[PDB]
Amino acid sequence: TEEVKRGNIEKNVVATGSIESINTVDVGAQVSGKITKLYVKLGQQVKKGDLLAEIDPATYEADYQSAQANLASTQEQAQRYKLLVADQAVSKQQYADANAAYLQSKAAVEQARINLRYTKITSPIDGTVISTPVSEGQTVNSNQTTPTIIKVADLSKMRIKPEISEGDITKVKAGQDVTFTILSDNKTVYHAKIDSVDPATTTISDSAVYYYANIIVENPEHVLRIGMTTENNIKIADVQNVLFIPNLAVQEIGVQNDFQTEVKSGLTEGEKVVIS
Amino acid sequence: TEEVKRGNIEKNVVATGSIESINTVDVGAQVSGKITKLYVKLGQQVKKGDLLAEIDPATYEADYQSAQANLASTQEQAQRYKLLVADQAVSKQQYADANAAYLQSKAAVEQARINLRYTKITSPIDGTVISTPVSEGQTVNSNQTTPTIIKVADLSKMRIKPEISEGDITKVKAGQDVTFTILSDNKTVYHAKIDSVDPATTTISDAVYYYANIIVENPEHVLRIGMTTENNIKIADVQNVLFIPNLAVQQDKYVVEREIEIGVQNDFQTEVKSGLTEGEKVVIS
Amino acid sequence: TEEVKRGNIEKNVVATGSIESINTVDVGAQVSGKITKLYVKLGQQVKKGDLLAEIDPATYEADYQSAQANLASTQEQAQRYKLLVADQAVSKQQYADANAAYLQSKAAVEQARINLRYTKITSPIDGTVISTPVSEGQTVNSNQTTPTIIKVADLSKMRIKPEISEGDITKVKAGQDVTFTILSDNKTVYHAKIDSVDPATTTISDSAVYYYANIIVENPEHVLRIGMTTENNIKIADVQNVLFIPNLAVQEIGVQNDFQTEVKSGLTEGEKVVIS
Amino acid sequence: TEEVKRGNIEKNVVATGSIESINTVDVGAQVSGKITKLYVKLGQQVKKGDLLAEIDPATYEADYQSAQANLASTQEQAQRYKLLVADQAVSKQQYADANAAYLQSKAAVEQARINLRYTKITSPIDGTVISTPVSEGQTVNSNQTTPTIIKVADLSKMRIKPEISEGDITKVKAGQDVTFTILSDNKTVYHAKIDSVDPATTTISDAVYYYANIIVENPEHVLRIGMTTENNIKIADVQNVLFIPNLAVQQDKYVVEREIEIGVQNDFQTEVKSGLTEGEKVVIS
Amino acid sequence: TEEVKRGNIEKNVVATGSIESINTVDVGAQVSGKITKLYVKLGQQVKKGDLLAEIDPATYEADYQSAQANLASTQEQAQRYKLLVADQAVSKQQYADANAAYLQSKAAVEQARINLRYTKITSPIDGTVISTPVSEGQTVNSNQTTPTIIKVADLSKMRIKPEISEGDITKVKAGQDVTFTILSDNKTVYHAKIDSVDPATTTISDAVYYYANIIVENPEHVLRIGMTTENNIKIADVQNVLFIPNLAVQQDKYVVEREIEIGVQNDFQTEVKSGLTEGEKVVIS
Amino acid sequence: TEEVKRGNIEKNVVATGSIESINTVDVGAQVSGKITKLYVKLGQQVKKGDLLAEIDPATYEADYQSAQANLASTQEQAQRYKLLVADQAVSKQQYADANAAYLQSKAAVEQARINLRYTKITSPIDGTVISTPVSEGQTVNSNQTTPTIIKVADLSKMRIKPEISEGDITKVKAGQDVTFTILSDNKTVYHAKIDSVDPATTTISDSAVYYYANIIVENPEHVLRIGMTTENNIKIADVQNVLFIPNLAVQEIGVQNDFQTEVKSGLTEGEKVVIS
Repeated sequence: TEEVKRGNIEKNVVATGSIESINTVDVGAQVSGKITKLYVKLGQQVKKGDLLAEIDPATYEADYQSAQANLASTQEQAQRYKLLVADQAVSKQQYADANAAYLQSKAAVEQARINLRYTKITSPIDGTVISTPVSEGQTVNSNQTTPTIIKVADLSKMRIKPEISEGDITKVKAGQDVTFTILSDNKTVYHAKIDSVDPATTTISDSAVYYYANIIVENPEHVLRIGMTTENNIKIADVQNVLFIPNLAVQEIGVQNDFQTEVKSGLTEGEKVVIS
Repeated sequence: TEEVKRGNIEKNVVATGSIESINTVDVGAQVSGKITKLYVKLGQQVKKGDLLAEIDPATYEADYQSAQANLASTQEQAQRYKLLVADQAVSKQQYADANAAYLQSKAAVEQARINLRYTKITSPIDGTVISTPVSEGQTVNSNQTTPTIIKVADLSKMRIKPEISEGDITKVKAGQDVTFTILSDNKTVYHAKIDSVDPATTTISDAVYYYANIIVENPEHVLRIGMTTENNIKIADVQNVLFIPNLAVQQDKYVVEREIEIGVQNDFQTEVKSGLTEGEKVVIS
Repeated sequence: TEEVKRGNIEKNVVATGSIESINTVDVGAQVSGKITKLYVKLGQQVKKGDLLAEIDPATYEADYQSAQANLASTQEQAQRYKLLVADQAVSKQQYADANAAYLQSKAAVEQARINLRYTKITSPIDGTVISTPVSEGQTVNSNQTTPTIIKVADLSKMRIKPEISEGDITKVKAGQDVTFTILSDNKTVYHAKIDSVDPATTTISDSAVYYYANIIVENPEHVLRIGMTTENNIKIADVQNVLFIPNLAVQEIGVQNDFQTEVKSGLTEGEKVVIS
Repeated sequence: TEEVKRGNIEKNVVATGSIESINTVDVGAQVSGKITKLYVKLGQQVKKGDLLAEIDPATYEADYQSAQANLASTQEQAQRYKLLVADQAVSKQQYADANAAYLQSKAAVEQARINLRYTKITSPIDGTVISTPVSEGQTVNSNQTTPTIIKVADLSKMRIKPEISEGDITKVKAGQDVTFTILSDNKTVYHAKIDSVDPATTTISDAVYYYANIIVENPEHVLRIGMTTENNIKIADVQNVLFIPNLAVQQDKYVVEREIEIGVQNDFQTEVKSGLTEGEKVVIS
Repeated sequence: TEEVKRGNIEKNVVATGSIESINTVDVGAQVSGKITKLYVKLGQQVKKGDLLAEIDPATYEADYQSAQANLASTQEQAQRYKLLVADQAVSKQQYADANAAYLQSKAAVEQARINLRYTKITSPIDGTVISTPVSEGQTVNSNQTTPTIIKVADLSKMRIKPEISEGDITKVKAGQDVTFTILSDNKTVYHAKIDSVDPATTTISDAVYYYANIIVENPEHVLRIGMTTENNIKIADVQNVLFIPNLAVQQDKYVVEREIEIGVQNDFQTEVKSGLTEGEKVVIS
Repeated sequence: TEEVKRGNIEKNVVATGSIESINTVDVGAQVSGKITKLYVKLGQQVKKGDLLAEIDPATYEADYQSAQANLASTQEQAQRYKLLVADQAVSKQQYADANAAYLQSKAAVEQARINLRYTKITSPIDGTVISTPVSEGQTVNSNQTTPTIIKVADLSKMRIKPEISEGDITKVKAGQDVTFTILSDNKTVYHAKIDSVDPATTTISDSAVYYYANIIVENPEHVLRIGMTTENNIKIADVQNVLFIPNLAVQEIGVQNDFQTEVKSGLTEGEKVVIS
């Protein structure tokens, strides 16, 4: 039920997208020691650096006392020899060692002040709380296994990850128009564009070889989510306006797709089919 | 095979809930060294901070002696120079170092006093004892793998985790009325509401699912915790529009006729949009 | 071949018990360093704290010399200034520092004396030796992986663990009479009582959901053992003395069991069946 | 089809024995650092403590120099004040500190001398070399994973481990006569006795089994170690009662007749209790 | 069915190539502590040493203050005693210790300056960014598990890894002409040469295979890296001897006749040794 | 088609050999810290100790400065008191402490000189490079997981590992003549002898029980390789010259092999068969 010409070729490829958030981060600090006060739940919206947080801060407060006293000393000291030499009382060598003990005891102050700034947790981006692995009583411990402790990420702006593959990868470039949809609200179709390839076999990012090729786009509302899978198709050609042979020239010039080719050379219209 | 005056549907979805306790925590300390005295058996009711607990406290008592002597010294010292300068005997610089040794030896006292407060265990909430992995003779050790040592949690108030999924997730919101029940006492049905979604694929909390927790108070023992439940969740309720027992079945198209508009159904007992008035030519079979 | 009344209902449930010892502990110390002398085998009866034991004690003896000399010093010292001031010879500040070096050198003595008490092993209960993972030549090492080194536990008093399940758990309470038996001596049947539930899905203690419910009881002789599995049944009801309808009232009032119900309301006797 | 005067049964059980060496040990030291000289190849006969061995000893020789100088000092010192006071020159308090520095610097000498004695390897028993996991160039390292480095064990005297099981375990005791054989030399049969049970499910030492070891001297090479054996174990022996080739087969009940009493059999050649006298009407088929 | 004058064969073998980049490296430093500023996204072209990078540098700046003061001191000091002795004021032994404190405090300055140079990341080659495992908030930590943190490598010049195997390995040497192609652009065929064997079972680099790498310049993006290729490798080429389309098929024996001598074939189009002259009685079918 | 006598029995056993190199070693040092310069590729021939190597040597050069200055000091010092006492100027106790600081500062010199000798890598045998796991940029790190970093071994002299088994192990001794071949060049057959058993179930070296029994032999050229598998057969008997009954004496005296026995007692020749 077909004949000649037009210009509606759409070549497409299709793979299936695992969808994602644009960023996304796990958080637990260089400290050890059990925790005390936990500030969030499930899926809170959180703006920058917040309160999460807090391992018991106890011995770090200790070490603050100890380096702030031994700083009050050296401070008074070289503040006093800051007024000798300025007469010419004692030396220019007794100044070097009063400054040394000062600077050294200020350093060692900003140090254990840091290890207190550790004990306080902070969210590394304004975002939303995915996970909360970790609990008010929880005797965490670092050393060599960072813990994480809160997971959080950004869900306006999401980005989908089309497990595309080894064959069709000489094509799929950037900026190709794509459409895709879910599995959750079939009457929709989302369009976007394709935004970047990888150049990385998605084993190699984070038998059976895929090459992601991310597409981003803003989720307003909270509609989408994150684990989700999508079905997606990606125009790898578009000639508006040449010549179309509903398929079979089988038992010249391309390309064929899907089974519905495409006349370039020469020719022109008017013509035939195959039947049968 | 007519109307329903105007009528009343329940769309529901259903998934299967792994049930849970509201909170729940594992406990074992920053210390190492073997233990000595263990205070609970599973399924003890425990109120706050209690006695669990206790790794052998031996070398931590040592370090208490050693920092409390070296504190008795500096305390006497700068308590003595606290009465010089207040004459004007010795200086204002020999005070700085008597205070330094004091503060420093008080600090290092609160430190090893802390590492004794570690050795003593405490329960991070008033609750009940799930597990007791760990035993009177047991030569535990921290460093880099925290142990836990007691698990304990709260079982009045429980919360169930309906492994719901990728399809139906555009719906299920919060505050939806839900009912569910177990596998253990079939003549029951518990109602509750739905209390929160996640926004998190339940791999990503802790084949694609998205939990959506529902809480509610367990009085008595009754429920438990490992349990699974079967649960169904009203994703619509129109009290009072028009009901076509299903088929006008398809660019959807709808036999007797006219055509209609549509939606929605469930379990296969579709709903009208115009339609259609009352009585009409009812379409079957 | 049946009619009315009585009072022999036994509802029962049944699951299969993995049997156990009441306690049970693994043992290897905070030390490192290879071992030397090992005192037990296979399944010895052992009473408290014994000799197991002993990593090579060598450098810990070293550190005993070193802190016991530096203690002989301070001891002589402040024993000598314990007799000044008691005249009024030297000061009250030279006493503080002689006591300090004393206390400090006694502390540091009880410390490396402890690290020698480590090197000696001890059994944390009068019991019996399950396992002996670990051998006269064996270059063990702690740090962050405790070793264990002997396993030992108590086998008078055993306790069985009936993998019971998600359905029948609204019933099975405590104090229910139970019977169970093995797989090794079929002409027996052991009775006991049920002694505690858990409230813990036996994944959660130490697809497919079970809830243990321990039952203890004394193994005299050594007959039972430990790995064993048992088959067990647990009276979750007993009405002595109401009304019994050999089953089928199918195509009122309960409960039914197994297929052999149970008349409450109203009624009385004399009556029928089903046939057919 | 009569009696057996009085007769002689063997009940047996049978399981399959994984065979073993009596002892057996893995060896690699508290040290780190690469190695240098390796003294054995597998299947060397070795007698006690030998030369294995040797991680590069380099920095441990360093720490020997450094603690042996600082010992030469304190030795000369308090050897000198060992001749004051014995006049009455200098004090009784300057002796305390010369002794302290002495003892302390002898201690710290026996310490780094020890960490040299580590660097040298030694075989924890006179025996034979199973394995040699570890090589002349091999940059080993301890800390928290002890290495092993040579495995060695004793192969005169071996001991076989009959994966026996949950049923038959109420029987099999110690001192039962056993026979077993391999898979490698079928015309043999080795007898021994059974020497110990366990009381330990062979998951729990190191589908339910309970080992029950049997030892015996391997002279020559002959046996080996990975081997499996097939073994059978007399759990009864009545020399001299009455034997009914099996069936009176069932509340057990026993055809010709009369009835009997019973037990026991094996492999299906049952035994009488009364019974039954001599000759009788033999029941078959 | 005759001769080939003298004729021209291609034996080939074939295996399937996993393709690769020439180099390729993972990068994350000796430091610990969380990060702060991250400079790249995957698939950035990067030239040498760049900005990646940066764990929070905080306490390393601290230790810079502390060792640069204690250096200002000793510098002034021995700069002052650099002008004694050059009179002859104080000694030649008070110089030794002023130099010692100097050198020692310069050393400990280059040390903590180093641990700041750590905190800054750098790309170990001019190349392109594969991976970016690691994120602006990410609380990394070293010690004993190096992290990596960026992966990057070189994609002009790629090299393909033909999982070739245990049989054909006595052949395939180096410098053999090869052709191969993908799975993604079938109208192509890439030729190259073979550039090296391994001598290493490709389990042992990083069912038995032996890689045998072939390199060649990827200009443009075109290829990629995960890819598989299908590749065939001329293990013989006699231009110009005699060709018997196969069968004289067997102590091998060769119908029409006479007999021949033989080899070799492929895919089943065998070759003569005498044979046989021209024309002859061609054997079929 | 057979009769009596001779002396061509060959009993043989057969198993399949995984072949190997005689030695073989993995190499990466006690250091940490990233690397810098890497000297080899794929399969280089390398003679002893070479250049491989080199983690960035930076802070180890630091610690060389620091202990070589503090050595220049003590060296000058006790070189100066080496000329007192030799008059009789200052004491015999001030010498002890000048020597102490000297020896101690020489020790501490050979120490950080060692930690520089670490940073330089060296091949633990003249051989060939199997593997090169590890790369110019590679931020390696030891502590508790040695890295390895180059793998290298010897491929003249190879040694094959005949997964032989639990049955036939009462036989296979040493010095038995063996032949074997590959899978890669069928027209060959290599002979060798058998050179050692193990006494070790090849799980136990480095359901289903094998016992290796190595055979070595020189690979000249580079022909063999290493991953390879071989098929091998091993004469466990050879009587040249007794009496041979093509098999079946079935429905005396052995042994039988394969199905082609072997007359000892008594007898003599001339005789029969089985047919049928």
